Amino acid sequence: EVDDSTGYLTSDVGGPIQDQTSLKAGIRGPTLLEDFMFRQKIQHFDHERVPERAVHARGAGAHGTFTSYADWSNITAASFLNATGKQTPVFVRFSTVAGSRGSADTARDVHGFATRFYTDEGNFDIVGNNIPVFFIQDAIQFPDLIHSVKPRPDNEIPQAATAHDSAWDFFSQQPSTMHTLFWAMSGHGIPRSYRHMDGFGVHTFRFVKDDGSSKLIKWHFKSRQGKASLVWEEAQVLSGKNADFHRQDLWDAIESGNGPEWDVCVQIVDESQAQAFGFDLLDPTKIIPEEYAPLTKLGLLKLDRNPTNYFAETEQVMFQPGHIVRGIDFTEDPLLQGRLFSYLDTQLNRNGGPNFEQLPINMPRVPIHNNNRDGAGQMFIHRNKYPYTPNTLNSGYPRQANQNAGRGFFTAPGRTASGALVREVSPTFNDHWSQPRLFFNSLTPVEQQFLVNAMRFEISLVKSEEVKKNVLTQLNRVSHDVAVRVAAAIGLGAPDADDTYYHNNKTAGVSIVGSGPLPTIKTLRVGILATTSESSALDQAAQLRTRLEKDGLVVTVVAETLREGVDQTYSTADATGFDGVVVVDGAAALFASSPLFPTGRPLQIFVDAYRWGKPVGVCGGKSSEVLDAADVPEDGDGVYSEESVDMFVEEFEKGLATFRFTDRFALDS
Amino acid sequence: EVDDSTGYLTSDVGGPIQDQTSLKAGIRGPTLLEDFMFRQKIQHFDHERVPERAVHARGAGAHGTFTSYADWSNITAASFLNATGKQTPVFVRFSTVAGSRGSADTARDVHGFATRFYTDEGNFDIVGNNIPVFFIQDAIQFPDLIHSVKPRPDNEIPQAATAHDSAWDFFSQQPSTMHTLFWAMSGHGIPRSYRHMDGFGVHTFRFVKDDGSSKLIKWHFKSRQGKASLVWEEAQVLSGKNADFHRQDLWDAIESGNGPEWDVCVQIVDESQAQAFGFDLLDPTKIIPEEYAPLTKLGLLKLDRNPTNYFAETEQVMFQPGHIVRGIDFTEDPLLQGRLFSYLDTQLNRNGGPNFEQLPINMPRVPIHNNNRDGAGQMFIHRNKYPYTPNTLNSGYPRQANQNAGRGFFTAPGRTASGALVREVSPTFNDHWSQPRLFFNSLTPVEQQFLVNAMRFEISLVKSEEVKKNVLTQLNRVSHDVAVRVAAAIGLGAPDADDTYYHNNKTAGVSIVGSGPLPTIKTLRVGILATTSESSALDQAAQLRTRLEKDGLVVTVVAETLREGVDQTYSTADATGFDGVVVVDGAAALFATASSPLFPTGRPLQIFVDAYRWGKPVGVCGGKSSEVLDAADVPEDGDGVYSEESVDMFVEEFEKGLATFRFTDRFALDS
Amino acid sequence: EQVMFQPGHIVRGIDFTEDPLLQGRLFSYLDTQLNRNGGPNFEQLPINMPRVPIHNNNRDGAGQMFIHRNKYPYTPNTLNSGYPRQANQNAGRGFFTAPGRTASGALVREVSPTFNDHWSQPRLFFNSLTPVEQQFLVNAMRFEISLVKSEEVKKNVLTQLNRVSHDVAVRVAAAIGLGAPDADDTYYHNNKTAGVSIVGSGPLPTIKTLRVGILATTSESSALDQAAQLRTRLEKDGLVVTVVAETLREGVDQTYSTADATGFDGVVVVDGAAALFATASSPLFPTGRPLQIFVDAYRWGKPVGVCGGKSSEVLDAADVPEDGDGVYSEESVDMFVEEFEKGLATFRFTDRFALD
Ligand code: HDD
Ligand code: HDD
Ligand SMILES: *[C@@H]1O[C@H](CO)[C@@H](O[C@@H]2O[C@H](CO)[C@@H](O)[C@H](O)[C@H]2NC(C)=O)[C@H](O)[C@H]1NC(C)=O
Ligand SMILES: *[C@@H]1O[C@H](CO)[C@@H](O[C@@H]2O[C@H](CO)[C@@H](O)[C@H](O)[C@H]2NC(C)=O)[C@H](O)[C@H]1NC(C)=O
Ligand SMILES: *[C@@H]1O[C@H](CO)[C@@H](O[C@@H]2O[C@H](CO)[C@@H](O)[C@H](O)[C@H]2NC(C)=O)[C@H](O)[C@H]1NC(C)=O
Ligand SMILES: *[C@@H]1O[C@H](CO)[C@@H](O[C@@H]2O[C@H](CO)[C@@H](O)[C@H](O)[C@H]2NC(C)=O)[C@H](O)[C@H]1NC(C)=O
Ligand SMILES: *[C@@H]1O[C@H](CO)[C@@H](O[C@@H]2O[C@H](CO)[C@@H](O)[C@H](O)[C@H]2NC(C)=O)[C@H](O)[C@H]1NC(C)=O
Ligand SMILES: *[C@@H]1O[C@H](CO)[C@@H](O)[C@H](O)[C@H]1NC(C)=O
Ligand SMILES: [Ca+2]
Repeated sequence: EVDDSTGYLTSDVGGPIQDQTSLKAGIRGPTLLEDFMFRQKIQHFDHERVPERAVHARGAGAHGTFTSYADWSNITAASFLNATGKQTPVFVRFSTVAGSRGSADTARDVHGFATRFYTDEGNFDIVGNNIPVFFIQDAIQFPDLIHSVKPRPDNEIPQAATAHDSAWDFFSQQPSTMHTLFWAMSGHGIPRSYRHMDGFGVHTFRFVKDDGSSKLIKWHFKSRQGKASLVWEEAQVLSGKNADFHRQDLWDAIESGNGPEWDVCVQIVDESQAQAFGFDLLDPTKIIPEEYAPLTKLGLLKLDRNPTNYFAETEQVMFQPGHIVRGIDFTEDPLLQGRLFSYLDTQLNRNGGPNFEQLPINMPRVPIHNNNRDGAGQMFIHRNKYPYTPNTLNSGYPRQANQNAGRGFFTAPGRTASGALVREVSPTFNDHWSQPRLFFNSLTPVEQQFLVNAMRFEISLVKSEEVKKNVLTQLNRVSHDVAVRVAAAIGLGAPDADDTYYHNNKTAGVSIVGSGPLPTIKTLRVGILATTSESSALDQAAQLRTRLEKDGLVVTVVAETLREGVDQTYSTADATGFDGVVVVDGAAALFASSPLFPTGRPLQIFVDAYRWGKPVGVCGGKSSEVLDAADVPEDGDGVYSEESVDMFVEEFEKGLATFRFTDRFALDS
Repeated sequence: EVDDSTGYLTSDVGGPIQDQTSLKAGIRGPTLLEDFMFRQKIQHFDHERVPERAVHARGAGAHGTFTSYADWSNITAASFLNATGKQTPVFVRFSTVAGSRGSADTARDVHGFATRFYTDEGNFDIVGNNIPVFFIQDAIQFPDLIHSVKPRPDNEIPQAATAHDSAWDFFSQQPSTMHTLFWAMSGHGIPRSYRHMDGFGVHTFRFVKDDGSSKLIKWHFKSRQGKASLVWEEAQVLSGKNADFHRQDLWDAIESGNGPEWDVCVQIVDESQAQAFGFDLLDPTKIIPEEYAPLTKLGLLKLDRNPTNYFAETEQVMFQPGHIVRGIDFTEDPLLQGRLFSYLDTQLNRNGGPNFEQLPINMPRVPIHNNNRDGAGQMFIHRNKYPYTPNTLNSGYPRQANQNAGRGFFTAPGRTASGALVREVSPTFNDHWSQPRLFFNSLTPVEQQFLVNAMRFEISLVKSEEVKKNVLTQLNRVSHDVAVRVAAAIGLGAPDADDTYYHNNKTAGVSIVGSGPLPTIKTLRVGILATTSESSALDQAAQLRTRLEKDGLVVTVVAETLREGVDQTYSTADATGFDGVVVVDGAAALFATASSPLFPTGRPLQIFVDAYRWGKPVGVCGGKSSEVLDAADVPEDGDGVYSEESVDMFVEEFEKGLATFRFTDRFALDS
Repeated sequence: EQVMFQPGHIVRGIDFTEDPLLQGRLFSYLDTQLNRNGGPNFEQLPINMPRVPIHNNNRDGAGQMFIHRNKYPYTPNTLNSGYPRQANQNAGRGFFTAPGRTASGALVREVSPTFNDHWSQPRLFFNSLTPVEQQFLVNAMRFEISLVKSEEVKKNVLTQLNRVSHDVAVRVAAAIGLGAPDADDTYYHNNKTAGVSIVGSGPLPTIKTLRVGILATTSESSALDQAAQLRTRLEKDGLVVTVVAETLREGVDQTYSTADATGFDGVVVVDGAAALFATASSPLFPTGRPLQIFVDAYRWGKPVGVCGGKSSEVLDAADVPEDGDGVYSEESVDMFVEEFEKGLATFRFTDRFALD
């Protein structure tokens, strides 16, 4: 870390200098080439940018730690997992997928959840998503997926969105994508925060024990903050009002001592069970339903420290699935296999040089011993002048590490191969439709409506008639009902039911809206709509504040202008900034124009909050009546009307836990 | 151009190949290192991105042409300007300033307007903004301005916005910024499209004649589509609903044969007049008011062709003020001076190598003769095997070009220097406040309110009390009234009036809302809110369509679901998508506690009410039209509100509202 | 400088094998061009471009020189009618892996036992060289091993050499003053193979472009006339001729100052220059240079000769044996060339090199 809280400005080589005026040939003359102060400064500036990540360009990171719950030697040789209470430092970066680095956090997308464990046996990365399955079955297809999903190559439109022809052309032609597509079209596409989503490794990996035996595994990072998601119409506004929402949220949660947590869990099954669940475990488009393999809690992951310099830490972190440790191994998942190549190659693009692992954020916490040399930006000075193997002149050091010496990584010895070299897809990968259906069946009826609505939204933006038809064809193979309801919005006849893959199986744990109340409401945001006219209004506010802040909530008092007790103005305020909204009684005048905010804003905030399914309430005497003026039903679920401050809070806090009031949304017929 | 409409897939060296399945050791086996089809394709993918521009990362471009109105030999030796009707190909890129790639078009920012003329005497670049003055007086300060304005370096927040502590800390400590700050806080910060804004060179340059004499100049690109801007509350929504608004607009205008146009104009003054206007002309924080130097129309710029590949053309274009031609020269503007270094250096970052001028979009349209050799990505094979001067072995070729031979570029010979080498600011640069005031005085009273409101918005998001006070201090030096009104929103006492720079001077042409109606309404967007219940509703729509489309407008018919005659659904619709909004009579049911599973609650009315509140021409067309408005709470008699039965008379009335564009009577003023 | 080769640059008709060296190469040559070119579009350099059209979905990258018309660069698409099409064995003449190729067993980081004989083939190679060639090889090894500072390393080198040939180990060990270890005959044998010998591959099939230096002088007017006549003959047979003298002038290509034996395949002294080869010095070239060139040429095994009357005697002064193989003594210009040209074809006269 470099401290600049005191001292005189120096060049990068420590020579004291100024940087405020150019060296000129006369007070009104031209600038001089010999002005080294100018050029060193501007050169640095001109070269500040690096290429954004090819995918997941928009994201944010935090430091934390992982704690093991046990000695897991019975399932894996992995050292960071070899003792109860063992702590390993971590760094995590969350992201969206499609958008470039300045795009909104709250676009509809799949989300990245990438974790580095700086273990005492090397860095170990789990590079996953908030959705357990992926669009495609072979890495070689990744540029096709990503080209079709990103903006059109002629005009670069649209940013951060699947709502255009190419995306759906691809989805409709590459049916493997149905499963992920359904997830992304659910609320999983628009989480309330990084903290309210899970992480998944997606691929099956292997645990490997010192004796050489292997089990097949799936990583799950379960959120201890519960699952929550925005509603579309809300997300769209939020993208404009606050592109930085998710990163703001994570930053704040950590500043206030509410670091988010996850249980790091696995599903463990046998090599013999590769095809025992009615799909191939090498297929990254499938889940093992919890019904057939329960989760084992391995340890706790917690984030509790923000970075100091975003660029130096978050922007420069370079994850790789290739960062593997003794005790884990890969599987023959053709998607995973390709990823191994990509992540090592791409860092050359980003770093401009081969020494990227020497950046502080990428360095390990243990010594490095190898014969890698030179390259641009070489930061070490190697003492071993015989960097070859085998050597005698350095006494055969460094020594080869493997299964039986030096705790080397080793491939699971059980793994075997047979048959011809082929560029052909396994027939076992052919069912693209059942699991999407399983997924859809497992959502609450409102969740289903939302998903249909998300699909109606996007497909209606697809200009091409032929593509729309091909979309309906694919959707229909998952559910006729879905096809029918989606088709209705774009004015086409859904094709005739095809029941090859229809079924009524459900799975637990994939639903957001059906996952019951939040286990905590700490850090949720409450907006209090007040006024500077009635002296009573601000007193009501102040009292609500003390009560609510006591329960870990984040409170904002809104008024026409700022002053003691007021956090922000009606001008800068919006419903998307709050998880629940409270009008204090004394502000009724405002809800029934001003040069200090746009017309109708105070009521707009409240009405929006209500329509998006948020806990809304009026606190005070004439509360009975402020609602009929607002057109909000007094008896309605999650609408709160009370005089007793202590009782209002108590009631409201139950609404914040329910989080979304789903009775306010129309269903199909 | 590379065609891929037919054929089999090939590697980059032309070997026919496949790219859909990896090569595996057995059908359920691991992928093989020897799979070159895989690796070549993924390597390419892994290396697609290049660093975004250090500033102006978010932008869009188009191809067009420039036509000269005359032989301008009397003022400049510049060849692209030497004949009536002379045609030079151009490429233009517009942009914001602070946002990264992917940030919304409709953030509040200064805007870039960068023009390449591919002249028959070399490439000539005018790299300017939609605002005629800049924040700072010395290029060496650029990183300070930019650091403070971009996201905070600890958490990278907020994207594309000056609404945070550091920016205002900077503005308040660096008063030179007041002028540009006022412009950015006006509607100039949020133009309706790239087409509805002007371009300015900002700096004073020199025109130079073959005899060696020079005049001082200022470039102005005046928009033939007129000036128009969004209102804040609308821009915020738009940023979410359509980050791509400006680029979609420009793309569309060009596809439909409505290429935007600008008059390329200059102010021309004498070297003797450097300090004759009460400010130094080397100061990029000042304008020459039109009152003291009228504009001369030099020629016409028109954009009429979209690029084929965005990355290859728009992303790769690399502008440079250093791209100068015979007939123009620089001035000692310490901001311009530094720019010269930066734009050449930064392309190394962006291109990763020194041969960036060899990219098709950066190539000139004339031959190249010099001794530059090698470098990564060298695309030429040079025949001259004696690339030094002086040589005899290539008969002294290429020959030196200068004033008197080969039509060489040459520095204005009049230019002189004297005094000491100094890192000192000229005292003539010291008035940071008069011109901002001049600018403010020149805006309509509503425009002034909007500007106060923009400042109220931002300053209220500045967390630090001290910084807020210093902002008020600076604002006060421009106008006590402004300070008072702004201070009111953040609950502080404006400091006591300081009249050193107060005055009542006005200047013409800087006002948007006061620039009268638009000269054309072609390409403006009209949304027609209909329904699929009443068969009458869609028929009303269809008839409005034929009538409105005939006048060059872009028409969207909105209903619950899609079908013949319906362009989009209520679900995907929003007021920000339209310049005016029309409800057809037969849809009254939808605007009256009714809900649908096909769109969010209250959407149809929300669109209309939004349109009205943002100052747009709104109307109901049909019989019961009188009554649909009272339900909507929109005043029937109000300016730009339209109520008629006669389709022909409705259009005629509505089209007048579109030209007025914004109805300013709906916005509250201070007291 | 910019040409960038790749074994991955393969065509329909050829395929790789499971050679663990070849396999790795495939990765390395694609990766390294990123280093050299600084960017992913190296195949767009003129020298690396193919002569046929390119159809694929690769896009962007720094230094992108194309402007692609296909705005749907993904597969599968319908929006560009499923183009470009997949090419394979049965369509579009696609590359394809040999279908016979199969795999079996475990994933292993182990060396095949079939790779374990490191010594027979070197021996085969050595046995197939002429005895002088063998001496030269021993001598190269003597040269290098004696520059190896470490005693232990020298011993380990002898160990390995010995396993190929005890003779070789003994001869090499002689120069570095160590005892070769005891014969180990596991891989010894007397098999020979054809075509791996240079010195034993008989005369050259052509002598066109070989370089002949003619050592003359500007004192005797006769010397330059002899030269000029040798030139016309020799140049007629496609040789490249350099006439060397003290200074330049018409008919002289280079000076003794800039001249050296390494610059010539054979060397001829014209009779009229005898004075130069006999304690005589000049400020125009270093002491002894003219003779040094000749003596060097002879000692390196090159065809050397004197052309003229007093040719019999210039050699005894030079200490070059008149009767020696590839030494040429004649008065008749036509018969000198004819004899010399045979020496040029033999190229190296191996009888001048001592054996063990
Ligand atoms: C072979 C191509 C390829 C394929 C099939 C995938 N990825 Fe990837 N991924 C990349 C190639 C890639 C990359 C282009 O190499 C990136 C971009 C920046 C980087 O360092 O790696 C990357 C970025 C990246 C990031 C951002 C890391 C960060 O925050 O810096 C995450 C979280 C993932 N990926 C996760 C996945 C998951 C869960 C996949 C499905 C199993 C997946 N990727 C398939
Ligand atoms: C000393 C540094 C410096 C200063 C004082 C300025 N600029 Fe700049 N500008 C750059 C350094 C720079 C740059 C970093 O070199 C850029 C970024 C990307 C590029 O190629 O050049 C650039 C980009 C850039 C672009 C984008 C062109 C495109 O679309 O590719 C425009 C329109 C401008 N500038 C205009 C201006 C104006 C009107 C200025 C005030 C008079 C100005 N710049 C001051
Ligand atoms: C591997 O060892 C761990 C270490 O205790 C086992 O975890 C415990 O399992 C028993 C049930 O078998 C429970 O009563 C404990 O509460 C578990 N503790 C924890 C922290 O999980 C684990 O079961 C063993 N697994 C196998 C496959 O042998
Ligand atoms: C858990 O973690 C580390 C894995 O390296 C182990 O501690 C190491 O143990 C070996 C002894 O075999 C030492 O040579 C290393 O130097 C130790 N390293 C550190 C960092 O302490 C430990 O053995 C493992 N525990 C179990 C129960 O397997
Ligand atoms: C729906 O659920 C049933 C019940 O588990 C599944 O049928 C079983 O599948 C497993 C795995 O293939 C088999 O071992 C059993 O023989 C089946 N059991 C019974 C009781 O029928 C079925 O596979 C599921 N279908 C889908 C499409 O998910
Ligand atoms: C430079 O020459 C041009 C060439 O015509 C002059 O422009 C015209 O000026 C005349 C006479 O005042 C006007 O009637 C026209 O409006 C101009 N024509 C066009 C097409 O612009 C210009 O005035 C000359 N300027 C100077 C300083 O000599
Ligand atoms: C306008 O500019 C063009 C470009 O310089 C001039 O045409 C050139 O004239 C020179 C002679 O001075 C010729 O050698 C070139 O062949 C011409 N260039 C081209 C591209 O054709 C033209 O003469 C200029 N007109 C005036 C009035 O100066
Ligand atoms: C204001 O305008 C008048 C007339 O243009 C001019 O004389 C005066 O100097 C101006 N003063 C300032 C401060 O702009
Ligand atoms: Ca580079």
